[PDB]
Amino acid sequence: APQQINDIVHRTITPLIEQQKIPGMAVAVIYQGKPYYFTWGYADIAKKQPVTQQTLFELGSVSKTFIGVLGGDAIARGEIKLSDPTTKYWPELTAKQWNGITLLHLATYTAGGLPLQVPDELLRFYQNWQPAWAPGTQRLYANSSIGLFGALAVKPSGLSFEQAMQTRVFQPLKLNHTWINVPGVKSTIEDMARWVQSNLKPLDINEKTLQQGIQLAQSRYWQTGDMYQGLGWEMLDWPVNPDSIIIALAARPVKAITPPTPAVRASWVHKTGATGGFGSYVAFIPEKELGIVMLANKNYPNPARVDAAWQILNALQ
Repeated sequence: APQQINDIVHRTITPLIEQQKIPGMAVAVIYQGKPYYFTWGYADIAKKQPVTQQTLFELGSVSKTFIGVLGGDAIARGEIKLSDPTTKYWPELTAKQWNGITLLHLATYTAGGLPLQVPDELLRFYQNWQPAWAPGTQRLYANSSIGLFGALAVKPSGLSFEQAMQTRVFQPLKLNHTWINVPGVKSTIEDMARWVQSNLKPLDINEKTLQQGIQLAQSRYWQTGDMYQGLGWEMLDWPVNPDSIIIALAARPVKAITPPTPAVRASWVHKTGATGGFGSYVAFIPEKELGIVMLANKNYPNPARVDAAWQILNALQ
């Protein structure tokens, strides 16, 4: 690796691993469209199996980006529109509320207060669930929302969510060691590097609908403060300071972006695994052809991920 990448990575990540007591981590820095790999500590922490470029990590909430891109791909295939009501794809949902709730609302956590997790205690739950606010006014980060989006998004495909993901996203992007097991995602630093490159430069992707799908996942649908909501991905205008980038449930009023702004290449585009309890983090700046994946098992505080990522990307940019 270039000395600059070498320097910034070790100068940044080692202090992170020791301050947070992280047992194992893999990092990929993509610089000018090329990945450079780094590993520390253990996958099997107890039995001391070292992290390698092929170590599988559970992505946790970073999984949502794959759902966002599969959704985008389905839009590009003419299969769904985000303005379609939820009841077009799940008619069993015969409630006062669900009319007026669109796929857009599900994909972007703006349905009106669907919960972060499906309660420990589905068709029963969803029918009974009533919205705290009108659809499309407040963003509340929710698995029960984007998880429902994904199940409905693949109804026109003639494939299970698992098959659609594998054949429309994993295979075309040659993500050979990436798995979903659906009755989310585990992957390797090599595959995640490739995932970052694909989202950094959709124009090198030859599958036409996927290229458009990746691009649609970075459209700006809602704005709250300095952040813009994509499909899975979240974005901020670049340059930004780490402080502006960054402790449970936050339901936030959003401004509708009508029509959604096409992917702005001058963006800090990112997703954290942190709100699910997973140590993964991805960020990239399309216009700089620059990105980073940080995979870990230990769920360390999210502000530390951003600081480290920003350190590295700011140095290289």
